Amino acid sequence: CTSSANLEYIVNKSYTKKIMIVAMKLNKTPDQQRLSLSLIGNLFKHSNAVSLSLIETDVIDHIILTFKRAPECPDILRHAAL
Amino acid sequence: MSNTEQVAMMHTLKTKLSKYQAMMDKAFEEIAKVEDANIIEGCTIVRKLMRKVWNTPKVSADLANALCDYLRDRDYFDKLIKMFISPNTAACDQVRMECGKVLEECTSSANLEYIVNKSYTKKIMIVAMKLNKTPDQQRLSLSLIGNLFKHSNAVSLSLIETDVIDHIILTFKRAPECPDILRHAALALANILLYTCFEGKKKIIQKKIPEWLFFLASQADDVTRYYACIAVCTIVSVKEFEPLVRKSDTMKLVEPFLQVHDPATFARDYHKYAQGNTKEWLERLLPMLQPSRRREARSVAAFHFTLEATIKKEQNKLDVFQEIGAIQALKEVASSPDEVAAKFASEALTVIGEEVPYKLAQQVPGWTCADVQYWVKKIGFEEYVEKFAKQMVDGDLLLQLTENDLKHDVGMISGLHRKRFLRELQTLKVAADYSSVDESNLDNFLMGLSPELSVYTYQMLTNGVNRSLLSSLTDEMMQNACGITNPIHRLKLTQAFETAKHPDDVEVAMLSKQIDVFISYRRSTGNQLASLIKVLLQLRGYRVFIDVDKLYAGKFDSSLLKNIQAAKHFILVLTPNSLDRLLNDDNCEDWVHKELKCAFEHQKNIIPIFDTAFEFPTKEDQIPNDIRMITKYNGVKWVHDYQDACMAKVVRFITGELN
Amino acid sequence: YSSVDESNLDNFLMGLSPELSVYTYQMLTNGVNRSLLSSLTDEMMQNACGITNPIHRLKLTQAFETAKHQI
Repeated sequence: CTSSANLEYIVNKSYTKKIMIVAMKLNKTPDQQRLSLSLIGNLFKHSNAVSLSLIETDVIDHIILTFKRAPECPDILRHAAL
Repeated sequence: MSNTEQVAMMHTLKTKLSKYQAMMDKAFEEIAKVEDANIIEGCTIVRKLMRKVWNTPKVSADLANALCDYLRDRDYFDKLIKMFISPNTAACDQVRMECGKVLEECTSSANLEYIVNKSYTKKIMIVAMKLNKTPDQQRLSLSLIGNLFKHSNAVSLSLIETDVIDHIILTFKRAPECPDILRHAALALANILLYTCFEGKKKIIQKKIPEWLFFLASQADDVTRYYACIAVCTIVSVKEFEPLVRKSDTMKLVEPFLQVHDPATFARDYHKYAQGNTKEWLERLLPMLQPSRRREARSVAAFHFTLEATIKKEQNKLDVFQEIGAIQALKEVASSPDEVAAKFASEALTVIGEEVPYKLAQQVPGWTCADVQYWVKKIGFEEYVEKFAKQMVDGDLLLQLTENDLKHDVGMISGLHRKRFLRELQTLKVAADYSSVDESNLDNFLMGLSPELSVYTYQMLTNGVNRSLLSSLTDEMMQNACGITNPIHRLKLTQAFETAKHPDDVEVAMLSKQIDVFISYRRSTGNQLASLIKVLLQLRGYRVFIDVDKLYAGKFDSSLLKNIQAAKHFILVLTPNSLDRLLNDDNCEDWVHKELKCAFEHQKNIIPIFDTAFEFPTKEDQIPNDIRMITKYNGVKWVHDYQDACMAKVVRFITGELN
Repeated sequence: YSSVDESNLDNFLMGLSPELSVYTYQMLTNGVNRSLLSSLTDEMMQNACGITNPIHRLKLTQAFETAKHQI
């Protein structure tokens, strides 16, 4: 459901960082990790200010650790590279 | 205007630009000291300068624009923004005020675009919401807020997320003592509605802004009313929201508000606020002239374009209406039965110095064959016009035209052409005024069921039907004599006389399902409070009727008393002086007396609402004997500070608990 | 039809069965709305709404068959 308008809705309602942190909590399995990197990457399809604001979460380190943990899943590497 | 004047303007512009750049620098040197009084004084000078610039007879807009550019180029604009949003400004709120006032003057389209490009928008918005401690702060706040709302749909929608609409509502609810607050509120609402998408409009409606626009349009201030009329007509321009505005009653204020003004006189009144009206904001108003829109919206748009034509004559930029093509739409409206809009559109074209096409009267039965010819022409049936002329068709005969008459006497062989033609004729039939002939207000009655039914008006009227007879009609009479072949329409009329045997009994039965509460008040004193009460009750879901829309000289609406009879509940807003015109009114000449007498005659859950300053008249024996008893009733003391509790008490009197 | 359909009659008809969308504009332009449908006779439907197909009339009939239920 991460349409441009749905990502805009997330931003408009300021759910962005809540969703981000909860995506960072989705880490327990490769499925969680893939979904996490997906939602993370999807939030990164909003405008410059939003991406910059999300850099302040240091999720980049979480991303690195996530793909570094489970590179044996191509879908993790996809959602990371995405 | 001459090329000598173009030169003189350019010269004056360059000259005064040079001057005001230097003076602005001096004021910016005071700001750049970063000391309270110096920032205040510098900003005061810039404010005075910008207003004087806007008051400069001809070059005003260009000079303002050039100075807005200079302010960006000098980073003066950027510095003001930064100094305005600074938290340290709490050292002296008057610094924030003067910075903000200057920013308000300097909110040109390019300056607002700069704000958006630098992403200052929400910072400024929040700091405007913090400007709340005085009516001055509140006015400035509403100003900056409204100015931000003069920018593209996404920005307005983004700002809706701040819930500033509730802050706006609370601000004018707190301080209705200030007309300028109501102006900047109505401005903000007009701007945001004009500069937002469907989704944002829906959100604004969810803040029940149609009700608040009733309140705003019921203010005594013509500038507030103008903006409120624009704002509601912007809403009314969308089909889905017409019922919501109908429930607000606000449309009913619109045409009367226009009728009591001349656009050029209002332009001269409005000028200080007209300064900085914009092309794109006109381009967004242009759709409100369209034949798809309400008569109200077209009338507001036409009046507004007359006002703009006036102001653009003064600024010598009438070319804008050619650039946006509005001249064509004005000609279309001038050649329309939207008589009010047509007049204003003709006047607009007059101020543009354009031709005024042939006028059309809403009283279409009165039409000459020349009128018919012109109409037929305009609706594109030009090839038949000669035959219409030969057939000598008039305002009467047009209204009778069956397909056969077209087929044979007009020789219109194409059934499709006939269909097309008849669609226009039906439209016209609906649109037409039949007060020319309708002694019985049958048309009004039918309109109350649905205006759609007005198609049948002329037929029935000419067949000798009147409002009193309607209960007695059979399906056959309806079908045949009234030509109502549509059984659904026949069913509708059946549903009228299913309820009762007499049109007044039927209408009072209907009206009961449209009126919970009737509000009586004294027009010269109670207007604002009565409207606030109406709006607050409408926000609480109650269907409220009120006498706001001015009746003419004499000729009182007895249907006002039918509205009271249909109501469950009756409010009397007891202002200072509220009962004074009832004194010695034994003949019940006062309409407040007629209203209150009717309320007593029907025991409508009767609610005296005492305004905060109110006292009863000195001499109770001089209040007429029939209504004097009201001096013994319980009522709600209104308190402006405790509006919510007072309204809770009003609800108790409505639920019959305290009366 | 949302351009003109205040009542979401279009939506209703689609939900009832998609093909019935075909009738929307006729009945809408005759001044029918989502509330009134309960009140129509087979005759009114067949004539005014031009739904000559009795099967279609039966379908919408099923909607109206089913659109019910100190001392």
